[PDB]
Amino acid sequence: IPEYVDWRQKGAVTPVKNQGSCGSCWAFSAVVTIEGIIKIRTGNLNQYSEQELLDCDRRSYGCNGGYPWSALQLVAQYGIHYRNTYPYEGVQRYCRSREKGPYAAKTDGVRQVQPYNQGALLYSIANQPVSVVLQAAGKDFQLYRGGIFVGPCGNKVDHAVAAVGYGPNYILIKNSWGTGWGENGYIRIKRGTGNSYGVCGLYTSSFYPVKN
Repeated sequence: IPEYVDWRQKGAVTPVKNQGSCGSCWAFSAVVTIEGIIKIRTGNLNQYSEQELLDCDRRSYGCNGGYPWSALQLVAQYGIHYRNTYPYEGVQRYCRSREKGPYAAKTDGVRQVQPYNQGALLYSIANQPVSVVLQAAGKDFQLYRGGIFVGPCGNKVDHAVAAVGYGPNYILIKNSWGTGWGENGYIRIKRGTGNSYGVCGLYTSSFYPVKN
Protein backbone atom coordinates (compact mmCIF):
# COMPACT_ATOMS: atom_id res chain seq x y z
CA ILE A 1 0.00 0.00 0.00
CA PRO A 2 2.47 2.51 -1.44
CA GLU A 3 3.13 5.77 0.40
CA TYR A 4 2.02 7.46 -2.82
CA VAL A 5 -0.87 6.65 -5.15
CA ASP A 6 -1.26 8.51 -8.45
CA TRP A 7 -3.26 6.87 -11.24
CA ARG A 8 -2.58 9.77 -13.61
CA GLN A 9 1.02 8.71 -14.23
CA LYS A 10 -0.46 5.20 -14.16
CA GLY A 11 -2.41 5.78 -17.38
CA ALA A 12 -5.82 5.43 -15.74
CA VAL A 13 -7.41 8.88 -15.93
CA THR A 14 -7.84 10.94 -19.10
CA PRO A 15 -7.91 14.72 -19.52
CA VAL A 16 -10.26 16.82 -17.38
CA LYS A 17 -13.79 17.86 -18.30
CA ASN A 18 -16.65 20.17 -17.29
CA GLN A 19 -20.31 19.36 -16.66
CA GLY A 20 -21.05 23.01 -17.44
CA SER A 21 -24.35 24.56 -16.36
CA CYS A 22 -25.55 20.98 -15.88
CA GLY A 23 -25.95 19.56 -12.37
CA SER A 24 -24.51 16.21 -13.46
CA CYS A 25 -21.21 15.59 -11.51
CA TRP A 26 -22.67 12.13 -10.56
CA ALA A 27 -22.48 10.72 -14.09
CA PHE A 28 -19.02 12.23 -14.61
CA SER A 29 -17.69 10.83 -11.34
CA ALA A 30 -18.92 7.42 -12.49
CA VAL A 31 -17.45 7.41 -16.00
CA VAL A 32 -14.10 7.95 -14.30
CA THR A 33 -14.75 5.13 -11.83
CA ILE A 34 -15.77 2.49 -14.36
CA GLU A 35 -13.12 3.93 -16.68
CA GLY A 36 -10.28 3.36 -14.21
CA ILE A 37 -11.15 -0.28 -13.53
CA ILE A 38 -11.71 -0.85 -17.25
CA LYS A 39 -8.08 0.10 -17.87
CA ILE A 40 -6.71 -1.67 -14.80
CA ARG A 41 -7.16 -5.17 -16.22
CA THR A 42 -7.58 -4.92 -19.99
CA GLY A 43 -4.82 -2.33 -20.35
CA ASN A 44 -7.07 -0.12 -22.47
CA LEU A 45 -7.78 3.46 -21.39
CA ASN A 46 -11.16 4.85 -22.45
CA GLN A 47 -13.43 7.90 -22.34
CA TYR A 48 -17.05 6.87 -21.85
CA SER A 49 -20.15 9.05 -22.18
CA GLU A 50 -21.67 10.72 -19.12
CA GLN A 51 -24.31 12.32 -21.35
CA GLU A 52 -25.73 8.83 -21.88
CA LEU A 53 -25.87 8.27 -18.12
CA LEU A 54 -27.89 11.48 -17.89
CA ASP A 55 -30.45 10.68 -20.60
CA CYS A 56 -30.76 7.04 -19.54
CA ASP A 57 -30.78 7.23 -15.74
CA ARG A 58 -34.33 8.30 -14.88
CA ARG A 59 -33.68 7.21 -11.29
CA SER A 60 -31.29 10.16 -11.14
CA TYR A 61 -32.50 13.68 -11.94
CA GLY A 62 -30.03 14.40 -14.75
CA CYS A 63 -29.11 18.05 -15.24
CA ASN A 64 -29.51 18.67 -11.51
CA GLY A 65 -29.29 15.73 -9.11
CA GLY A 66 -28.23 12.08 -9.20
CA TYR A 67 -26.57 9.06 -7.60
CA PRO A 68 -23.03 8.17 -8.68
CA TRP A 69 -24.18 4.77 -7.40
CA SER A 70 -27.11 4.53 -9.90
CA ALA A 71 -24.84 5.27 -12.87
CA LEU A 72 -22.39 2.47 -12.08
CA GLN A 73 -25.15 0.00 -11.24
CA LEU A 74 -26.74 1.01 -14.54
CA VAL A 75 -23.60 0.23 -16.54
CA ALA A 76 -23.04 -3.14 -14.88
CA GLN A 77 -26.68 -3.96 -15.60
CA TYR A 78 -26.75 -2.60 -19.15
CA GLY A 79 -23.49 -0.93 -20.16
CA ILE A 80 -22.06 2.38 -21.37
CA HIS A 81 -20.78 3.89 -24.61
CA TYR A 82 -17.69 5.88 -25.61
CA ARG A 83 -17.71 9.66 -25.21
CA ASN A 84 -17.49 9.83 -29.00
CA THR A 85 -20.55 7.73 -29.78
CA TYR A 86 -22.24 9.70 -27.00
CA PRO A 87 -20.29 12.89 -26.35
CA TYR A 88 -21.46 15.21 -23.57
CA GLU A 89 -23.74 18.10 -24.53
CA GLY A 90 -24.88 19.23 -21.09
CA VAL A 91 -28.64 18.73 -21.35
CA GLN A 92 -30.59 15.64 -20.26
CA ARG A 93 -32.59 13.98 -23.03
CA TYR A 94 -33.93 10.75 -24.55
CA CYS A 95 -31.92 7.59 -23.92
CA ARG A 96 -29.86 6.83 -27.03
CA SER A 97 -28.20 3.75 -25.54
CA ARG A 98 -30.32 1.32 -27.55
CA GLU A 99 -30.53 3.56 -30.62
CA LYS A 100 -26.77 4.09 -30.43
CA GLY A 101 -26.30 0.34 -30.89
CA PRO A 102 -24.05 -2.25 -29.25
CA TYR A 103 -22.50 -1.16 -25.95
CA ALA A 104 -18.73 -0.76 -25.68
CA ALA A 105 -18.13 -1.01 -21.93
CA LYS A 106 -20.03 -3.02 -19.32
CA THR A 107 -18.89 -3.84 -15.79
CA ASP A 108 -19.63 -6.86 -13.60
CA GLY A 109 -20.99 -5.30 -10.41
CA VAL A 110 -20.89 -2.38 -7.98
CA ARG A 111 -19.77 -2.20 -4.35
CA GLN A 112 -19.61 0.60 -1.79
CA VAL A 113 -16.82 1.47 0.64
CA GLN A 114 -17.69 1.60 4.34
CA PRO A 115 -18.52 5.26 4.94
CA TYR A 116 -16.47 7.26 7.45
CA ASN A 117 -13.15 5.41 7.29
CA GLN A 118 -10.14 6.94 5.54
CA GLY A 119 -8.17 3.71 5.97
CA ALA A 120 -10.91 2.08 3.90
CA LEU A 121 -11.17 4.80 1.26
CA LEU A 122 -7.45 4.64 0.48
CA TYR A 123 -7.28 0.86 0.12
CA SER A 124 -9.99 0.87 -2.54
CA ILE A 125 -8.47 3.97 -4.11
CA ALA A 126 -5.28 1.90 -4.13
CA ASN A 127 -6.89 -1.03 -5.94
CA GLN A 128 -8.79 1.35 -8.21
CA PRO A 129 -10.18 4.89 -8.23
CA VAL A 130 -13.54 5.62 -6.60
CA SER A 131 -16.50 8.00 -6.77
CA VAL A 132 -16.76 10.17 -3.66
CA VAL A 133 -18.98 13.02 -2.49
CA LEU A 134 -18.53 16.16 -0.39
CA GLN A 135 -19.42 19.78 0.35
CA ALA A 136 -18.82 21.99 -2.69
CA ALA A 137 -21.68 24.44 -2.16
CA GLY A 138 -18.53 25.69 -0.42
CA LYS A 139 -17.55 29.31 -1.03
CA ASP A 140 -13.91 28.38 -0.46
CA PHE A 141 -13.71 25.10 -2.36
CA GLN A 142 -15.38 27.13 -5.10
CA LEU A 143 -12.44 29.54 -5.16
CA TYR A 144 -9.64 27.00 -4.76
CA ARG A 145 -7.04 27.86 -7.40
CA GLY A 146 -4.46 25.45 -6.00
CA GLY A 147 -3.51 24.23 -2.52
CA ILE A 148 -4.37 21.86 0.32
CA PHE A 149 -7.97 22.48 1.38
CA VAL A 150 -8.58 22.26 5.13
CA GLY A 151 -11.55 24.64 5.10
CA PRO A 152 -13.29 26.02 6.18
CA CYS A 153 -16.12 23.77 4.94
CA GLY A 154 -19.03 21.68 6.23
CA ASN A 155 -20.75 18.29 6.59
CA LYS A 156 -23.56 19.03 4.13
CA VAL A 157 -22.58 16.69 1.28
CA ASP A 158 -23.96 17.62 -2.15
CA HIS A 159 -21.43 17.33 -4.98
CA ALA A 160 -19.78 14.21 -6.40
CA VAL A 161 -16.20 14.04 -7.72
CA ALA A 162 -13.38 11.49 -7.90
CA ALA A 163 -10.26 10.46 -5.97
CA VAL A 164 -7.29 9.60 -8.20
CA GLY A 165 -4.53 9.40 -5.57
CA TYR A 166 -3.38 10.23 -2.04
CA GLY A 167 -0.21 11.00 -0.05
CA PRO A 168 0.94 10.62 3.56
CA ASN A 169 -1.16 13.77 3.99
CA TYR A 170 -3.08 14.96 0.92
CA ILE A 171 -5.91 13.21 -0.94
CA LEU A 172 -6.17 13.87 -4.68
CA ILE A 173 -9.54 14.67 -6.29
CA LYS A 174 -10.71 15.06 -9.89
CA ASN A 175 -13.38 17.77 -10.17
CA SER A 176 -16.16 17.92 -12.77
CA TRP A 177 -15.45 21.61 -13.43
CA GLY A 178 -13.06 23.02 -16.04
CA THR A 179 -9.26 22.94 -15.71
CA GLY A 180 -9.83 26.58 -14.71
CA TRP A 181 -10.37 25.43 -11.12
CA GLY A 182 -8.11 24.27 -8.28
CA GLU A 183 -4.83 22.97 -9.71
CA ASN A 184 -5.73 22.32 -13.35
CA GLY A 185 -9.10 20.73 -12.57
CA TYR A 186 -7.37 18.97 -9.67
CA ILE A 187 -7.61 19.67 -5.93
CA ARG A 188 -5.69 18.28 -2.94
CA ILE A 189 -7.61 18.00 0.34
CA LYS A 190 -5.91 16.99 3.60
CA ARG A 191 -6.32 13.62 5.33
CA GLY A 192 -5.31 12.42 8.81
CA THR A 193 -6.83 15.05 11.11
CA GLY A 194 -9.35 13.02 13.12
CA ASN A 195 -12.36 14.34 11.19
CA SER A 196 -14.16 11.01 10.70
CA TYR A 197 -16.76 12.54 8.38
CA GLY A 198 -13.67 13.91 6.62
CA VAL A 199 -13.28 17.60 5.73
CA CYS A 200 -16.12 18.64 3.41
CA GLY A 201 -17.75 15.27 4.15
CA LEU A 202 -15.52 13.41 1.69
CA TYR A 203 -16.01 10.23 3.73
CA THR A 204 -19.82 10.05 3.65
CA SER A 205 -20.56 7.71 0.73
CA SER A 206 -18.14 6.31 -1.86
CA PHE A 207 -18.25 3.72 -4.66
CA TYR A 208 -17.35 1.30 -7.46
CA PRO A 209 -18.23 -1.29 -10.11
CA VAL A 210 -16.48 -4.68 -10.24
CA LYS A 211 -14.55 -6.32 -13.08
CA ASN A 212 -13.34 -9.88 -13.74
